[PDB]
Amino acid sequence: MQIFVKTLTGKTITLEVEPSDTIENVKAKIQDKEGIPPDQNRLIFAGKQLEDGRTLSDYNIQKESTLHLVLRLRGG
Repeated sequence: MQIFVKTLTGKTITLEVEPSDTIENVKAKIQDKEGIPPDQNRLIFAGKQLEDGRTLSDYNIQKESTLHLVLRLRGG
């Protein structure tokens, strides 16, 4: 079970996860392959905003899925 994630730089990531992997783990894995702190970053899938406490199956995320990474800023 691997997934893909599109960063705000336009890069594509590839990671090994499981149907019972929490968003907290999946969001840590992305920091290992790209330099992104847990600031100005939030994981999204098909527009469904994701956060910690839940797992891939709760959010109904299947294998070889492509997720998005987004932020919010008022100083620009």
